[PDB]
Amino acid sequence: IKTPSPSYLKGTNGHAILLLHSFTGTNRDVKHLAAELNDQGFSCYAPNYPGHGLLLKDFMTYNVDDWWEEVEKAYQFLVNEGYESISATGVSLGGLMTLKLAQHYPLKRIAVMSAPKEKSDDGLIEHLVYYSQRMSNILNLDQQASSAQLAAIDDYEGEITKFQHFIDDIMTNLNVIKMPANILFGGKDAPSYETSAHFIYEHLGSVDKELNGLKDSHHLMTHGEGRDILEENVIRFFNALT
Ligand SMILES: [Cl-]
Ligand SMILES: [Mg+2]
Ligand SMILES: [Mg+2]
Repeated sequence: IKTPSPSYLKGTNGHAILLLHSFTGTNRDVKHLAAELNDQGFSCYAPNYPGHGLLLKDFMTYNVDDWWEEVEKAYQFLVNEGYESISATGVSLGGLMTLKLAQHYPLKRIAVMSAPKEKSDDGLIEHLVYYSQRMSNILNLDQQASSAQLAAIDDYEGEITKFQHFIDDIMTNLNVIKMPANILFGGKDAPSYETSAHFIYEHLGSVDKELNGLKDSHHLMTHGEGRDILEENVIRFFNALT
């Protein structure tokens, strides 16, 4: 049980793309999309947020400051490798990280999948419970081990509040994002993600921006139904760099 190492695909076209994963996910959320972009010539870097991949109690000793710091380090890695063209994409939390990156750095373009404009305490807790349940079954943890992981959720309340403020701060400042942008959501995701996507699209400062609601995509747009259409759309968007 460990947090995965980052995934760096070297390409040939001189353009680099950061790919950022979901809350409680890992970079396996973006593996296929990264590889497909690299097959088109891009360099791709998919970091893993600290804490992710660990059992729930350990996971909850990291927070949004740690996850953002890793994103900053990933961007700096690409700068230090010599890339002059750096772009970003991500799903859910990774979409939020992409927007925050765009507020900090001269990204060439961004593609944001399934970003929320707010999250409730109950919604975040439910995601932690699902993560803990899935981890325990994969690891075949016994009754007592699995039960203790869920016991620790109450002490994460302050970090949930921090996560909510992190979202709010990004959403308040979308007007500062001005590079070309592609905002995507899935028609088989909850309605709130369509509402969120419209809000994000409308508040971006970018002159060149598009909104794509893909009817057969689910929340994790990179996986499952609709994936070929999602990838075609995202790859076409980044191919405008070439
Ligand atoms: Cl999220
Ligand atoms: Mg292919
Ligand atoms: Mg609609």
